[PDB]
Amino acid sequence: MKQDGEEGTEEDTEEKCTICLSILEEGEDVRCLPCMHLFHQVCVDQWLITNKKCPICRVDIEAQLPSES
Ligand SMILES: [Zn+2]
Ligand SMILES: [Zn+2]
Repeated sequence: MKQDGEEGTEEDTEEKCTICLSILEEGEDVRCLPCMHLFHQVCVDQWLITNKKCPICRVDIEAQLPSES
């Protein structure tokens, strides 16, 4: 069908899925975690269920870090 790529500077914060190792295209309801990383909403919503630790940073995020309601 179609493909896309990247354009910008990216150090180590917001680039591609790393929980699953895939991509994050804009337009979907993705999620950002405060552990300087973002992944598919489902991916975080599973990695915090079956696990409890930042995929890259490996510090236990414990959840409830950012405000929720
Ligand atoms: Zn993912
Ligand atoms: Zn992180």
